[PDB]
Amino acid sequence: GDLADRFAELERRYDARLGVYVPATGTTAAIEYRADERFAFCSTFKAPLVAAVLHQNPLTHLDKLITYTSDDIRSISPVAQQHVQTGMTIGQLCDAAIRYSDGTAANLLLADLGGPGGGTAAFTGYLRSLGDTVSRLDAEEPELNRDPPGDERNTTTPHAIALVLQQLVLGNALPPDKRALLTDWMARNTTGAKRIRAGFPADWKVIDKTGTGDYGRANDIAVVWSPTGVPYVVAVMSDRAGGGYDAEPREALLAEAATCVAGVLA
Ligand SMILES: *C(=O)/C=C/N[C@@H](C(=O)O)C(C)(C)S(=O)O
Repeated sequence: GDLADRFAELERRYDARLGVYVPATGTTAAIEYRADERFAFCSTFKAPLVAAVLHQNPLTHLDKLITYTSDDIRSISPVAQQHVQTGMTIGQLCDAAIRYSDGTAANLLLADLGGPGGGTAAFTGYLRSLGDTVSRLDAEEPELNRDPPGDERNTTTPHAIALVLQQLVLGNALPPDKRALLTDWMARNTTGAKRIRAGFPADWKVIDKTGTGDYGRANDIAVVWSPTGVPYVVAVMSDRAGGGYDAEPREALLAEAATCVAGVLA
């Protein structure tokens, strides 16, 4: 048969555009579907953002206390809005940014990278350093989730983001100790149970970072491990450009796409 047909059938059924990339491995071919089309990052950028902060600092930096006010809560911040009085360490912010997709935490981590545009230029530079000539981040939370479909700002490609995550989690872009921190935060993500996780059998490990936004945007990037401990990177991205800015994102589309991918990999 042809996996591409079955992805196209998902697009028809969900009235959505779907993007998939699984890098080839020692024993498997790549899986690609619209893998070089652009899709908005949404909150999926927070995994490589945490990697950028890790990369650029000794681990003692994770204890640096960042202070902020209620006026800094400008996006959905489940953790940060309950710590305005005490503030949050860079480590706590990393934790929140990944595991709770904390917007304010992401904005504070961007500010930590520093430079023009509140850290957005710095973030894009980190991606360039990892060989990503495609992806760009141009806005903070929450604006980065809400560009129209035709806007290249704040976009990546399944192919590009997959190769970034491969390096970070399974490669040598980070030293082992920084890598383990990123891996753990993603492994204990709380937002992802209905996406790639829901497409893989329960004896597979899944670590992930979700993203959600306007025009029906639903993304998930994961690293999965087979029951024998063989790893693969899975990037799935979707949107519904024809359904209006308020089109409903479809978690089940990512879960079904992931099921298709598990069938190939198992
Ligand atoms: C991260 O992926 C997304 C954060 N926020 C978005 C979401 O759908 O959760 C929005 C579009 C609501 S954000 O307020 O722009």
